[PDB]
Amino acid sequence: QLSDFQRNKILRVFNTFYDCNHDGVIEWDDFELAIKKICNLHSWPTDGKKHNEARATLKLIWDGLRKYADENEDEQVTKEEWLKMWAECVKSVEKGESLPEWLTKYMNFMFDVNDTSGDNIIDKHEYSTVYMSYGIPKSDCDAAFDTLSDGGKTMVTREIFARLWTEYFVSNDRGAKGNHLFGDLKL
Ligand SMILES: [Ca+2]
Ligand SMILES: [Ca+2]
Ligand SMILES: [Ca+2]
Repeated sequence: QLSDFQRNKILRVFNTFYDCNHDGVIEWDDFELAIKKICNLHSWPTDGKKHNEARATLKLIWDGLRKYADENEDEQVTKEEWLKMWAECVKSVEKGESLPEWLTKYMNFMFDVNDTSGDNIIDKHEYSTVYMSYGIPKSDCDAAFDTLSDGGKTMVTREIFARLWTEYFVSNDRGAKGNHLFGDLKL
């Protein structure tokens, strides 16, 4: 099974990042709210291009996640269904396999949502602008970002972000840089 460390990293992403309306389950409703929060954050127009593409990509993510995790087909994913699914993805990745396509889509969507300047690099102000809207404090965004970029030695490109992403969800190493991808963790 998942270690405490892995389980707790996985539950945080559930509670802090996927369950937008904080009712304790993930549903299409949570994706609709995520889109409005991003529109408000970055001032995107409703039914404009950015808005429409985000909606189309989020449907595909929700569809993948529902197919993977929604055991009882009630169109809602509970924390139990999430962890049940995650325990398999982690073993799966450990046996040389990919992470699910919906999860890779969500990783690329988030990189895009961070990199507002479109230069293929997340900078520290862009990183804190997104993560703060999820309730991550400024000091924990800056500490995470110092770790993720090696104190500015490493440019946090799409590919670097991708590798750090996989590390967050699957690593049981308390030293892995990707542990901090969603805000500084005290370990
Ligand atoms: Ca919810
Ligand atoms: Ca369900
Ligand atoms: Ca940028």
